[PDB]
Amino acid sequence: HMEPVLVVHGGGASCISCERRQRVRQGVIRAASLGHGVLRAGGSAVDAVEAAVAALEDDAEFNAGHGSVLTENGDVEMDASIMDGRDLGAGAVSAVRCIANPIKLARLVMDKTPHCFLTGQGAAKFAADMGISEIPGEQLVTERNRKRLEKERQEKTVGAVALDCKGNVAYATSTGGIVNKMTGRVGDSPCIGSGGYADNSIGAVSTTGHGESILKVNLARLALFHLEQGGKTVDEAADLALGYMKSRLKGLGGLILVSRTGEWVAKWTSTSMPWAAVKGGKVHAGIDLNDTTVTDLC
Amino acid sequence: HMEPVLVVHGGGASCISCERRQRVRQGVIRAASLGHGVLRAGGSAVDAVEAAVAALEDDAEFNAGHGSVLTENGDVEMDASIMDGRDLGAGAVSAVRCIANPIKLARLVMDKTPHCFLTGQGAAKFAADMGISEIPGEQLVTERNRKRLEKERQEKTVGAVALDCKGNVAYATSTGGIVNKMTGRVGDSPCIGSGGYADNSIGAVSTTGHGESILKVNLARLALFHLEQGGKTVDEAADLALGYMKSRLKGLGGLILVSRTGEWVAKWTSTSMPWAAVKGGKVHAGIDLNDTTVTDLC
Ligand SMILES: N[C@@H](CC(=O)O)C(=O)O
Ligand SMILES: N[C@@H](CC(=O)O)C(=O)O
Ligand code: NA
Ligand code: NA
Repeated sequence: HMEPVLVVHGGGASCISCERRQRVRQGVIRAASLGHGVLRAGGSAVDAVEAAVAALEDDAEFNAGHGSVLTENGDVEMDASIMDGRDLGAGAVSAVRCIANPIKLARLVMDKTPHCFLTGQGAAKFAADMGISEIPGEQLVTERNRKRLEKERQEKTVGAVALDCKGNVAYATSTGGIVNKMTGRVGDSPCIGSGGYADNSIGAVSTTGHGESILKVNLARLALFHLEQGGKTVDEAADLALGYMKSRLKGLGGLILVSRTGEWVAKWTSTSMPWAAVKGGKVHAGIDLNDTTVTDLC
Repeated sequence: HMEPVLVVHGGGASCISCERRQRVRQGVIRAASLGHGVLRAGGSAVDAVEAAVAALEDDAEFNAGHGSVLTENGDVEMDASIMDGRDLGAGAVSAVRCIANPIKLARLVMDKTPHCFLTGQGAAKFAADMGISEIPGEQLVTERNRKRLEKERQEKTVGAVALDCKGNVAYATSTGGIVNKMTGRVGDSPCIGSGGYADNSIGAVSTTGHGESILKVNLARLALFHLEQGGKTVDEAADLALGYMKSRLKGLGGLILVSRTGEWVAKWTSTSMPWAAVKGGKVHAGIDLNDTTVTDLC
């Protein structure tokens, strides 16, 4: 009968703008609030992370769902994955077009098919089978992302992790990818062990950053490798994982980690990663390393 | 200069016939000699796994390339992945249709793009960009696989590791999937850490078996985790990884492992798994526990 925890992240970045910045803070707080409210109410770890990531999908400030970056086609292709710590259940979708909430489709892949990963037109056909509508792809496009893709041609992720009241853990990750990706490019976010991992015997991670690197070191399984070795903190394990990515590959990013026991951290190696957690009636939140707030829950 | 090594596997099942069993053994032996002849000539670990995996794709007796199993729609959809132990270079393709050699596409993903993983139509557009030609899909279909699909719709993989002369390690895995899979179903094969892993600091692995289980435990990455911990032979590291997958998930499968020092093992918890290894002047081969033969290299 354990003390619930939920942690969310809003994606490793560089400098965040002005008006944009209070609102990003506001977003993670509201998604992690919601996911925690799911847990207080007695719902599962899996329920909480889906809810949190689904709100950060619908939120246009974040690169997942609505708000997703564009491919070299000026097109939205999204990846996402969810896992259950109890029995290792998993669900994931890659290169999905015209679906407002991939994390939901992914959880449907988990509960309703004997598989863990569907891609492209097959995940589209499945969305229909599940009774999910496609939306016009223009709906997911914000004008800021057209200018990002214009620039990236001219010149030169959200997640949550939860411990529920019965002690189960789970993670969820959802992305638009990296701006100007080739068509049908798949990052780490739909990939079990890279975009996140969940196992009740250790804990749960959700990662963000340069996807190819995350893939190559199995970043999420790696934080947990370090944590399952006996005498390390979640905070240490996070940094060793992320250290190995930076130093081995020049790969920056971040993750969020919650342990079997309720411990949690949000670490990043890139310039910033908006995050928030909820535990024991307080809500924590930050973007840079030096704006951490605490505040009594609502 | 290290003594080069090369192992291949032909995937594990419930049973194999007797007319096509001598022919299965011949197949893994030939792909192994082919790949190992590349290493003897000064080709890279990566050259040799592409070459052996590509031969096995072309050998119609194996569920990869020509001879790939059928999805629910009686169609062929293929996955493959390849990895460079030296810099963690990786390349992958999922849900690939009408291409003769999915492993060679995956390698062109590694060397020719800034990405690691392409899927579906994106993989296809990348193939046309590379000069590769679609084939009609009927010619990857065997009659054996038309009848499996029906046997399953009524009632109810290949890979390689190398250590080259300069001591680089690598793997390649290619499959047609599992019979009667959902369109767009992605298995462990194109997934780094699950279908295989290669890291010069440890060794390289290629897996086969229950795809969903393989991904949930990150089976290749795990084999290698035990091995990097110390106190373990390659034999033990693979018993534990596979023993865990089976104890935690009832998932059965196999792997081929080669450590950075030249020691290799082939290991399965399925009834059988075809494999061959070449090292020095001798060729090892087998399917079941009591049928390992060691013969002078030709
Ligand atoms: N991991 C994401 C990008 C990010 O984390 O911001 C991807 O490569 O698909
Ligand atoms: N691992 C393969 C199946 C096998 O190896 O037999 C897949 O599920 O895609
Ligand atoms: Na969003
Ligand atoms: Na074949």
